[PDB]
Amino acid sequence: DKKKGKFIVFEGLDRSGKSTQSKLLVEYLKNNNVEVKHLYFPNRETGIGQIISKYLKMENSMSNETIHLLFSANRWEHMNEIKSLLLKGIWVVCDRYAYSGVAYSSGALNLNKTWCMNPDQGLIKPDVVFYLNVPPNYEEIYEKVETQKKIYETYKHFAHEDYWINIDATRKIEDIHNDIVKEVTKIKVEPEEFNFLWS
Ligand SMILES: Cc1cn([C@@H]2C[C@H](O)[C@@H](CNC(=O)Nc3ccc([N+](=O)[O-])cc3)O2)c(=O)[nH]c1=O
Repeated sequence: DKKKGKFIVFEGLDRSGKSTQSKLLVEYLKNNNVEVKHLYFPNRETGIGQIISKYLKMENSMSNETIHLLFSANRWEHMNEIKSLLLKGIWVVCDRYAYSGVAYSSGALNLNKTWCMNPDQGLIKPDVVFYLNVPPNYEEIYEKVETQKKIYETYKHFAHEDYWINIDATRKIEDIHNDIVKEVTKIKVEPEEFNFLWS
């Protein structure tokens, strides 16, 4: 059966204003009587995300491949829920997804892009990705401007795709929000078949 709700993902560097923009969009949709669930990745839904939290805080040392696969497993454990919501007509707004998986691991950990993409192959594909673009310039494992710049580069792997909407996120919060709302209004309203990464 068809996907009735719409699925919006935010991407961007650590300091790009995703939680503010994703929150404002959720508010906006609820105010237009759209039913909507706000999700983010990584999260601590299960023991998998608890391990990810220790990694981010540098409490444990993990191999590149080990952590990369936990980040993907954290998404797969939400596919039943995301499929169910979208089937019912409930929208999903999600802060980070598989594109973070690929950009952070290939950029910061120098893992091969294709190897990074494989485990997320088959995830539900969003309707659109808003990339909050903030050039990095002058607590957590990847917080260090040179590492941010490496990840800024690997994020360009997706820059040419039809679903990828670049948003200049150096602008005023209100103007970024208005730009995002303008784009969301363009989304097709009718139900559609589910698509999957990396189609
Ligand atoms: C979903 C996903 C995310 N990531 C990285 C590591 C971490 O989970 C995230 C980057 N960290 C942040 O964006 N940190 C952050 C800290 C403070 C704020 N803030 O609002 O002040 C916002 C973001 O993105 C990653 O490496 N692989 C993944 O699959």
